[PDB]
Amino acid sequence: DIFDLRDYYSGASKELKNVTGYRYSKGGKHYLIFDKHQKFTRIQIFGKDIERLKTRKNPGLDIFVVKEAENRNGTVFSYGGVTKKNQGAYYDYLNAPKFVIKKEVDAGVYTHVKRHYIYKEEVSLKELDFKLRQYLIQNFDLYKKFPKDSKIKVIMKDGGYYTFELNKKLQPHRMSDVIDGRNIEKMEANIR
Ligand SMILES: CC(=O)N[C@@H]1[C@@H](O[C@@H]2O[C@@H](C)[C@@H](O)[C@@H](O)[C@@H]2O)[C@H](O[C@@H]2O[C@H](CO)[C@H](O)[C@H](O[C@]3(C(=O)O)C[C@H](O)[C@@H](NC(C)=O)[C@H]([C@H](O)[C@H](O)CO)O3)[C@H]2O)[C@@H](CO)O[C@H]1O
Repeated sequence: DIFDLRDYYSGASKELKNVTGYRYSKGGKHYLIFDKHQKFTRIQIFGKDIERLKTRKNPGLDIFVVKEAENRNGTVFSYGGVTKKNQGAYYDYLNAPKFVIKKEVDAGVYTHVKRHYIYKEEVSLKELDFKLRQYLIQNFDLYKKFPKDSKIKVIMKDGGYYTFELNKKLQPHRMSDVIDGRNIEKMEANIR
């Protein structure tokens, strides 16, 4: 339902920094597990990230967590969103691509130009998708109308791009994909 899609992207998320993930696999699924305050978080890993993490112990990770499920032990489950922590040390954002939002209005389309500040060298598609939708829900009335063919496009300096179709959740198998934050040129959204 459209309201479940909205409530997903309006919900809580957290960025965990410099954590050590332990790799394993069960039933043909691949995971990274970590612990904090005597509690576990299990992250499912997808795509070719499955062998970028090919060692048991993986220090120095950043994880973007969106709770998908939680059990009685309080173990939280989330999909993808694992990146390497920054090698640099920064005092402000490292890139500020324009976010060009074309919003349908009465009798036309109105283009708003915003910035989206990037603080990470390696950024997951999961994090960008989630944060950009949440911003559009809060500020540009995303999901107050049915989204139809609405999309977000992230365009890289070399001309490569990534597309987020707004009529459904980001596909789980894409939630491990990572891009270089320094190389994003611009982002576009067309909103109903
Ligand atoms: C069943 C399923 O979940 N399949 C996933 C693919 O999605 C399915 O097929 C596509 C063609 C659409 O019909 C989807 O609705 C459908 O679920 C998924 O394919 C990717 O889908 C997205 C849109 O959802 C998009 O079309 C992808 O194409 C690009 C893009 O615009 O994002 C094309 C770009 O040139 C390419 N960029 C670069 C630099 O290569 C990107 C990039 O590869 C991906 O964005 C990375 O995630 O893709 C289309 O590939 C497929 C791969 O993401 O995952 C399937 O599990």
